[PDB]
Amino acid sequence: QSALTQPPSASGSPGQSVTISCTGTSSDVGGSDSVSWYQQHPGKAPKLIIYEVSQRPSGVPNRFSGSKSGNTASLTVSGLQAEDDADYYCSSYGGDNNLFFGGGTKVTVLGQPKAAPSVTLFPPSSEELQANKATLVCLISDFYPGAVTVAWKADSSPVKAGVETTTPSKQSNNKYAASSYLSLTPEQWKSHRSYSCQVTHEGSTVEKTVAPTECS
Amino acid sequence: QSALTQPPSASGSPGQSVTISCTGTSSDVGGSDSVSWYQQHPGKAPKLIIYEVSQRPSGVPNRFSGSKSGNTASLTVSGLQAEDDADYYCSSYGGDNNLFFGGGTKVTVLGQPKAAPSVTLFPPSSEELQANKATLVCLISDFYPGAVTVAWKADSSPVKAGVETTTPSKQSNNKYAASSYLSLTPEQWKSHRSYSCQVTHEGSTVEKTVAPTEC
Ligand SMILES: CC(=O)c1ccn(S(=O)(=O)c2ccccc2)c1
Repeated sequence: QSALTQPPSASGSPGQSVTISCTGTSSDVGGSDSVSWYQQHPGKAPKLIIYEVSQRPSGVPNRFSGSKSGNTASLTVSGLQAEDDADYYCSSYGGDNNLFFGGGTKVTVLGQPKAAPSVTLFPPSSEELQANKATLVCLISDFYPGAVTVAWKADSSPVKAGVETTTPSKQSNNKYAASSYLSLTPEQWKSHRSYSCQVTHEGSTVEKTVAPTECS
Repeated sequence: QSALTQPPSASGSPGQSVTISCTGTSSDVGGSDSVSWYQQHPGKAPKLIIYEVSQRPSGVPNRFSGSKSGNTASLTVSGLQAEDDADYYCSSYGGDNNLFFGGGTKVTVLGQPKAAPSVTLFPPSSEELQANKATLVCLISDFYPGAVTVAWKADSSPVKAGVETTTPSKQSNNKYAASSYLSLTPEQWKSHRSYSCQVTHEGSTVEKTVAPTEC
């Protein structure tokens, strides 16, 4: 994980407000007035937009404001404009391990209607199992905005290793698709009660589960 | 407001060294030892590789070394590996709570090894078939460089409708992955002897075939 917790994505339409949060502990976010926020347009240098929870550097419009309540800092962007479409990171001093960062929130300025993802979960194919592979694929299509977070479970347990998710890409219908794949051994696949794919889009999570069958 | 100065690009072959510079002013880079370097893979959070000019955080290999002379910080990456191919940003605090960032250097690791796609074709899931859907997925992973073409067959005949292929994306092994998905009805899927996914990469084609289940 990242050391501070940010929600992976947030969205608004032009001229609306968005608040994104940054959660730590009493020793980092809640121990001082040291929260910073940074804005990054993809493939461009990031920029500091807030320091000391609330302070705007020269040239940052007052549409951006920062606040904090105990262990959670918040950035509010009022009057969303096209240029506000970017990734936002927070940071806190932690005293003991110096500077701690969140994992970034992708903020989308809605360019089209919101669309919830179609999630399909494929158990291992016969051919790959005869090749000693039990890779599962979680197909995620037809969503907007193009920001999705994928988690896998082995039974109820988070599974960390063997997960890859493709960078969502705009398809012919102008909505996004991605696939997540989990590279299991046939042993792992057959020996568990189930595997699940959990897909989070626009602050809402969808889950699909598959289990081994006698046949294919 | 002003960026720190980085060259837009640099490069090295595997095992070689690259050195990249970050030029500020006497009031930022030249004014204290608060220079940081970050590594960023496109579409991912950055990783801190150096803080306070020279210091590697936990888990950053000793291949990454940071120095400063006057107003210019330098990062040297030695024994270059595919994973080092990335954008590198420098930062420096100045006066008045200012934080300055470089424009970023894209470091290319030259001559990365060609890799043929692993192709896995999945017939419709039980769940989607119960929901009156028969989408097939052709998973395409572990290929390099990141350009593939995908054609589908229904029995031996070209499929001209219903195909989406995602734009290849670099995964954590530094090789490309994509999925092709064919949106069939349960009727289309069951009315054919098989469906085939043909993946073309660097003039070479891999074909996989699936058929309605007998279970
Ligand atoms: C984990 C870590 O150290 C992080 C996370 C965000 N940032 S940054 O906002 O200074 C940034 C630096 C370089 C490129 C993009 C953003 C640093």
